[PDB]
Amino acid sequence: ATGTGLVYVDAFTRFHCLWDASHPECPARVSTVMEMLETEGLLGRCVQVEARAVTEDELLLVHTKEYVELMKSTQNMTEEELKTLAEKYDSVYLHPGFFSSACLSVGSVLQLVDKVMTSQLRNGFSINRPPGHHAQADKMNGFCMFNNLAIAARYAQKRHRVQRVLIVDWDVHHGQGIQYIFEEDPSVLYFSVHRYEDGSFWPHLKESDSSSVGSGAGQGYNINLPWNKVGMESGDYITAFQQLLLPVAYEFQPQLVLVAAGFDAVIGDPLGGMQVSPECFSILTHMLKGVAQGRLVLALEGGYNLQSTAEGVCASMRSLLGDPCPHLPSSGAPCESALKSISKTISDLYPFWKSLQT
Ligand SMILES: CCN(CC)Cc1ccc2cc(COC(=O)Nc3ccc(C(=O)NO)cc3)ccc2c1
Ligand SMILES: [K+]
Ligand SMILES: [K+]
Ligand SMILES: [Zn+2]
Repeated sequence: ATGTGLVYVDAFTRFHCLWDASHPECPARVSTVMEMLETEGLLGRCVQVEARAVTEDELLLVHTKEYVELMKSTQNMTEEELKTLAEKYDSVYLHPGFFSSACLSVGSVLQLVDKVMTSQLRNGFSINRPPGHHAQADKMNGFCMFNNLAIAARYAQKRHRVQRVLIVDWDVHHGQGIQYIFEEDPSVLYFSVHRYEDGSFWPHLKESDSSSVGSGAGQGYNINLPWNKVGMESGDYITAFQQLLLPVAYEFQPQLVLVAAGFDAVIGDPLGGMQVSPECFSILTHMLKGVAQGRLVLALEGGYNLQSTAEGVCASMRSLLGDPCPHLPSSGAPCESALKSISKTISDLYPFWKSLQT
């Protein structure tokens, strides 16, 4: 009842980029996480939860039937056919086992949602690949086939009857797929902090700026925090949570929190350009446990330095398990650029959240 669930299956290693041996999204990402969780003694403290394959009806909560069928057909394609299809999307590869692994990747999150919503566990972490946060209703994107967390949010609502879900995306990239899926939906609050640099950084979208607040019934329920300088640190992230995310989260009163738990903002990542210590993620995880009765599920997104990502997962897991947060050496104060971004996001979201008004 007070336990932390962990989902991992060997199938998560059974796909890789056939035409580029240097591709950063590779099986070692999850192997190294599991090895470090074990050597740190954290794996044995978790409740191992079985994965399952997502069903078609679960996928259809987010994705179109035509897209699901096309993705299913990739399991029977030749390498040349896989490459031709992958080239129709941005930043994607395909492999004959990609679809099977992607189905287990979604299902791993759903299994944890079941355990957490029924109070059989307190919280949990899926150690899954492929990632999900860029996947869209009818498109692969950014190493993603199916939108793991968007499916999990709608599943929590349909199966477990949850009214409000908060999705917190701390991967260094903007989860535009999640934003698009819930753009008009006030029942799923999406918060993303991400490198932006005025669009210079992938995925180069105007709608990754803080002016994209959602639309229609969803106006105010999409919150982007774009960083416009590299080198952000733990104090920048903690300050963003203290000034912006936590006040809104308590006002929103979510009944489940899902985290797009990428670790490409950790120091040493080859792509992220940030300098966040792995230990920061103990604090950020702790800061999210005070809403939704602690019903908190993390799912792996990006993160490409094998050691940095494994250290970030372990730091998050220590907090899920209830270990006291470490002291961080830095003061917690944000740099000027981070403060500028936080203030601008608050300015854009002020009209929709009493907890931000001054
Ligand atoms: C020899 C020097 N190069 C190494 C090969 C450096 C280099 C740096 C950045 C590159 C960026 C792109 C654009 O494409 C993406 O960045 N894609 C992408 C990345 C991460 C995630 C993710 O983690 N999301 O959460 C999603 C999508 C393409 C090529 C690049 C090459
Ligand atoms: K993000
Ligand atoms: K939304
Ligand atoms: Zn990323």
